Amino acid sequence: VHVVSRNAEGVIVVDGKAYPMAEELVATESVIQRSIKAVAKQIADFYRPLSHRDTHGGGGVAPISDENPLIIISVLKGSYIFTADMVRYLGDYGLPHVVDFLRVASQLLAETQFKALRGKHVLILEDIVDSGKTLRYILDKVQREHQPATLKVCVLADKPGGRRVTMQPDFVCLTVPNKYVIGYGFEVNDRFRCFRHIFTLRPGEARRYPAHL
Amino acid sequence: VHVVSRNAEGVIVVDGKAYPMAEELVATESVIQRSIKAVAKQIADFYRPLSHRDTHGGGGVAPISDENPLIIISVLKGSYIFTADMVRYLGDYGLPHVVDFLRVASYKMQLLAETQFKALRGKHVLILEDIVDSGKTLRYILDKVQREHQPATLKVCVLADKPGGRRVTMQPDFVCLTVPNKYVIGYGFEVNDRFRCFRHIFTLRPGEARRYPAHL
Ligand SMILES: O=c1[nH]cnc2c([C@@H]3N[C@H](COP(=O)(O)O)[C@@H](O)[C@H]3O)c[nH]c12
Ligand SMILES: O=c1[nH]cnc2c([C@@H]3N[C@H](COP(=O)(O)O)[C@@H](O)[C@H]3O)c[nH]c12
Repeated sequence: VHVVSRNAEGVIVVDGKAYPMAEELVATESVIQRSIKAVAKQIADFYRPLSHRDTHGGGGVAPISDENPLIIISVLKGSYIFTADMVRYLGDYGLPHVVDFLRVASQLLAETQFKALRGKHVLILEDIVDSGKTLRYILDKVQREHQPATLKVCVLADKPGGRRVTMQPDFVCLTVPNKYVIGYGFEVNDRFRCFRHIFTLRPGEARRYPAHL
Repeated sequence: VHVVSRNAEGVIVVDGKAYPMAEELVATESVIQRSIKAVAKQIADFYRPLSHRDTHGGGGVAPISDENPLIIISVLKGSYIFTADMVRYLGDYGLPHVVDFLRVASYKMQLLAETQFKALRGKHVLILEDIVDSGKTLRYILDKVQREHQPATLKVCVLADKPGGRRVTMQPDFVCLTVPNKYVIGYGFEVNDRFRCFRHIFTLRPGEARRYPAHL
């Protein structure tokens, strides 16, 4: 049970901690973790029956295994906390997998280092689908460079009211309101990512830290 | 609570799960998490009262704050799970901080991925790293960060210290756990990217080190 209240300044307090930058609470840690673990079970149940290119034993097709694991691509920097939690739940459910990272910014800043993804099942882990443009860019790049057998996306958050292009992730942990979200990886110039809960940001507060880090 | 035992095949079992690649258990999840949170308190207590360059007001110096946070550089890939947990404990203790990433590798050391932060001059910088073993990886990182960013101070926090592996002087400022002089796996520690998702840290059976020879 989380304790959620407001102090005399009208500021949201969760478990004794004040969040003056927040407009509303979206999800507590308990709700977020339960939602991630539920999707981890969906992911493990979906992939464990599948087979793909055998690079351990010299061809042809073999079951997903520790020898030929599911390939996971995590999008830095936003998905790193979500990924750390998800992979541990995937391990709990016994899904063989390995993780590489790509970094994008608003440009590709860092490329994946994995070089044998041809004919492999590949799952992208991303923080949020809002407009859909970021994931359309990533999916196109990953498909053209790696030629995977299949390419799917799991997002922590879906903001369905923000779409500008068609983008429907295969796995969604939580739905967020049509507002700027902060906490659990979600940032304002790298601030707020360490919050264990997700909140909506007070309007105009997205310009609070103008200085480039 | 955790139950650690061996099954009829002599294989380590933790909470009903078998780890046939493991020689010994080093630390359970509960011990690891307790250790990380304790260091988080040390880090917060150490940096909370300090001041450094003010880039928010373009001013001279100002306290560590959300306006001028502690700068954390996390070393990929091994430190990402440790970092995700540490930052949440650092937030619990109210330490203002931001995180960027660098990645290094050996062929001799070379940078695989650079940090994107460009205003670290006169700032307190903390490196988060998975393990100090020989010390060569961190000596390379510290020398590069120091010359290229010219921070006010540069310190290192490691999840693990393998004391007997040292070949160059390197004692991190903060150490969560001490490990035996053996190859460790779990909680970010890998064998060709396998085993990183384990919630516990184990030593590796020596015959398992070359189980996954194919490049990913
Ligand atoms: O509500 C939000 N809070 C915090 N970040 C974002 C983003 C960021 N923009 C990227 C996704 O963009 P989109 O789907 O709009 O192209 C995310 O990876 C985040 O970097 C969109 N919406 C949000
Ligand atoms: O026992 C170990 N288990 C898993 N990885 C390592 C490493 C890796 N080598 C790097 C640092 O080693 P060193 O201090 O010897 O230069 C770590 O960041 C790890 O990625 C050293 N020892 C170990």
